[PDB]
Amino acid sequence: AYKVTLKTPSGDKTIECPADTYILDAAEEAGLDLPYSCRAGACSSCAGKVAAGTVDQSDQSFLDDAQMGNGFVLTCVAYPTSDCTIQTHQEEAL
Ligand code: FES
Repeated sequence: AYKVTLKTPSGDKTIECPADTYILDAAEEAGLDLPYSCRAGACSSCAGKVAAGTVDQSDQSFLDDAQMGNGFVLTCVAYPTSDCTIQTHQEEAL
C-alpha cells in the first residue's frame, strides 16, 4: 500500500492506504478520527492539504481550480497515487 503521512493537530501518523481506498476511509480504519460530513465530495468538511505526493480526487465537486492547485484535497473522495503527506483539519484554511 501507499504510505500516507497524516499531519494532524495531534501529531503525524503514517498509515497504509491502497490505491483503491479513499484517504479518509483508510484513516478511520487505522483509528484516526478526522472530520467529515457528506462523504460525497460536495462540501469542505474533510478538507486536507497535500504537502507532498499525489492524490486523485477527480470526482470531487467543491474545490475550485486554484484551491486544488494549492494542494487542497477532499479526503473523502481522494485516492493516493503515491506515498503522500496530507495536513488534515484544513477546512478553516480554505
Ligand atoms: S465530507 Fe463533504 S466533501 Fe468530504
